[PDB]
Amino acid sequence: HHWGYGKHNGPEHWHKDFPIAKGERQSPVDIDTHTAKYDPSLKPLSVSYDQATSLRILNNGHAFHVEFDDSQDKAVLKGGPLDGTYRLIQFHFHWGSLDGQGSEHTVDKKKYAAELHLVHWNTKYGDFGKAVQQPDGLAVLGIFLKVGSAKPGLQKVVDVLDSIKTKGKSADFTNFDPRGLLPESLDYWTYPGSLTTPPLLECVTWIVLKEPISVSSEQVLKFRKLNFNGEGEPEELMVDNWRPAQPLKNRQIKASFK
Ligand SMILES: [Zn+2]
Repeated sequence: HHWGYGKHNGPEHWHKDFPIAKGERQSPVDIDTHTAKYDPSLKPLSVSYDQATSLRILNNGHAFHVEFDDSQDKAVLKGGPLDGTYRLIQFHFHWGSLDGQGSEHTVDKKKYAAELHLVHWNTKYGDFGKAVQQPDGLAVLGIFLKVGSAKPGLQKVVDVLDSIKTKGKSADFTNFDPRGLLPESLDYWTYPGSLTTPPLLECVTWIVLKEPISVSSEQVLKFRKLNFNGEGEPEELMVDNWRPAQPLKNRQIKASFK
């Protein structure tokens, strides 16, 4: 028995094992576009993914993660509200059982079909493990997905999902370019928050892009064929692996655009 997204172990139950779930800077949150403050001092984001080296894709029972080689500054995020260099370690998604839900963050209460999270850690801390224990340890880039036209750059990911259907399965996933998942504009909102899955540590500087990317119904449908369970167990479809919006509390959301 452990945390999950079911009726008996879902987000509403997480606080029992992870008290920080009721903390002061929990994520996700609803982004009120009219209350967000334009900050002229916010620098443009600098995304350098030209040398990215993907290694593997795996189903960890909560979602599927694409892992990268983070032993050198191959794929990094700089600028914006960040101080220093952050290395990309993995990316994963959050999606729903229907196109009307799936994203973790919401914009003026609007929910998207899914949300992509590109996780980076502050190189000043040496490794991911040390970084999650710091208030400025991680930088997660959040991108919304809406259903419409297909996204060619996402197809390589959808085609390998069959090989990692159940919890615990992993497969080689080399030469994947994450640049094909980015929208045209890099305008964003930013706030101090946390990881949206246990341990729910409050070590993240969220950077949520304003422009969503479009994916086809067929592409998101394949996400929904994954399983929460491991092989040889009752099939439980991996859907609605998202945490509901949390109280903003004493926090301000800043925007890089007016
Ligand atoms: Zn996530």
